[PDB]
Amino acid sequence: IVPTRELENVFLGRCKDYEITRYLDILPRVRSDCSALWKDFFKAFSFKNPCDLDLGSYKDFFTSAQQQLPKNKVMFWSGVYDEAHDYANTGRKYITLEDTLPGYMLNSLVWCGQRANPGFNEKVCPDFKTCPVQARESFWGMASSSYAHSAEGEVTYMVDGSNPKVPAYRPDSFFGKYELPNLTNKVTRVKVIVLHRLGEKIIEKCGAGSLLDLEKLVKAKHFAFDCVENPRAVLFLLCSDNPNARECRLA
Amino acid sequence: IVPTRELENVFLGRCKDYEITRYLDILPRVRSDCSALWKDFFKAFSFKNPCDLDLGSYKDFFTSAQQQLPKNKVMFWSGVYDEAHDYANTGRKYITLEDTLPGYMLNSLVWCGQRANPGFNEKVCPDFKTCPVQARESFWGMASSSYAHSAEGEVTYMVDGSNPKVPAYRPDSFFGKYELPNLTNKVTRVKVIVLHRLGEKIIEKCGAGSLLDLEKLVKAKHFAFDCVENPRAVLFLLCSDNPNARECRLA
Ligand SMILES: Nc1ncnc2c1ncn2[C@@H]1O[C@H](COP(=O)(O)OP(=O)(O)OC[C@H]2OC[C@H](F)[C@@H]2O)[C@@H](O)[C@H]1O
Ligand SMILES: Nc1ncnc2c1ncn2[C@@H]1O[C@H](COP(=O)(O)OP(=O)(O)OC[C@H]2OC[C@H](F)[C@@H]2O)[C@@H](O)[C@H]1O
Repeated sequence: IVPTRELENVFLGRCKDYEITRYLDILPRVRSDCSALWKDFFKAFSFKNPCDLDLGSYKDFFTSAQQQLPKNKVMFWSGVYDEAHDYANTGRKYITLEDTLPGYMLNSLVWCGQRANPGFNEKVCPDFKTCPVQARESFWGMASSSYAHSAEGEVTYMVDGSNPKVPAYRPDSFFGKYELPNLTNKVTRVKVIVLHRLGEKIIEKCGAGSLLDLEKLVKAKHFAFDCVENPRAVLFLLCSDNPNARECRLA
Repeated sequence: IVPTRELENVFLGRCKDYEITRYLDILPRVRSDCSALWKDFFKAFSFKNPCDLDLGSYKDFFTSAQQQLPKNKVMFWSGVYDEAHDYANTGRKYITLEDTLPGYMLNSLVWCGQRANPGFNEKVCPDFKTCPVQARESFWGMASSSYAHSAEGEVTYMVDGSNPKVPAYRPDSFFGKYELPNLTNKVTRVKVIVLHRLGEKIIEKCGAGSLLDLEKLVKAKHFAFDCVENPRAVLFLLCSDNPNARECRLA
């Protein structure tokens, strides 16, 4: 598994591009400059083994890179990357973690530390499914925590209700692991959206299975709660890509 | 009207980002590296009056930055930015000019030359509707040329059929000015999509008004031709944002 080339340069460019042109009316600017940000990013992991990370290792970075988030516009998701991001619409409808400075810079990149100069490895990185969990999930876990923690108002969660193997809510998804338990008293409610892929067997439903569990969980947190399956706005997205599925017929 | 801060740095960062992470399986990489590209970009307009540009001013730069384009996947649009780009889905379904390197680096930026050091203006740029047409359209017109020119196979064109003021096809839209007339013999056909916004009065149709004109024009070019109005795929898109409009009712 191959590390991202010229990591430092890509990091600093994405960062500059963002600072100056992206989500301008949508997210506030961060306060550290780019080489400030990088410094902290690099320190987290450099000069150690790949597997020598825990959940505190990028604490400082996410401290500098955190942005306050628009009221009611935070979204979360599980097993629906494409559809959740299509529906969120680059910040226009909702904010996803991928829209925030740190999510945007780091999205899709592969890196790791090595003890020998230059402190990081340009040939290879280990699966990470070979590392302890706290390493494996050092970065994106802390990312999700910082994210979830700075959410205010209403939040929305999109899930996949068409999976026999993976339930809609699972307490060891990133959502259940780092996102849900980190929400603060500033959050008032959790709107849930259950995606039911077209053509494919329906598995989870509001008020049953895991979603019954999540419901209870959320209520305990002193949050409101609602849940809907394939609301029209979402339904049409799906259909857009599959306009013949039996679910898409016109009046 | 305010020029983009730190132009150079944004350009170079957007450029590195693309070079290394964007459209990897969709567009080929460019050959010039980034400060090569920037040199040609800068040369084109620096140390001259904003108003001192013609159509050849960024010829070199688009020579360097041009990429060969997927067969049949090239799209054009007029007056439907949002909808066309949604439908194109970041290159997955079609390629828009905005997905190419040059389009991507420069998208949305504001800059202009000045004669006194440092060559360009960091306070203000005149409202280009004060310049001769060839200046006003120096950059994006050339950009559309080089793009249109590099198209092969089938091409698609999306138009707005719901506008009393602006007809669906106009010979002075960038499409009719730089794109259409620059299509080469490698192109075989033009698929046209007429958007009919929901709730709003229908104006143009296939085989009438400017679309009759465009049709004939396209036939003279020895290209095939078809045209549809709100195909389902597109229809659901619109509907996604406006799920109550009469047009959107379910069986
Ligand atoms: N740091 C990360 N952030 C987002 N996605 C990630 C991250 N790391 C890996 N992934 C992908 O997510 C899958 C892991 O499970 P999943 O995506 O099916 O659902 P989870 O609740 O587990 O994570 C997504 C939530 O956490 C934060 C977001 F804002 C969502 O609300 C893997 O296959 C990866 O493609
Ligand atoms: N949201 C936006 N973001 C950035 N620029 C925009 C936006 N909306 C309009 N514009 C600009 O407003 C001017 C008038 O656009 P038009 O829509 O009248 O169609 P044209 O055929 O003249 O030009 C679009 C075609 O040319 C090159 C492509 F391949 C299309 O097939 C355009 O140059 C747009 O860049």
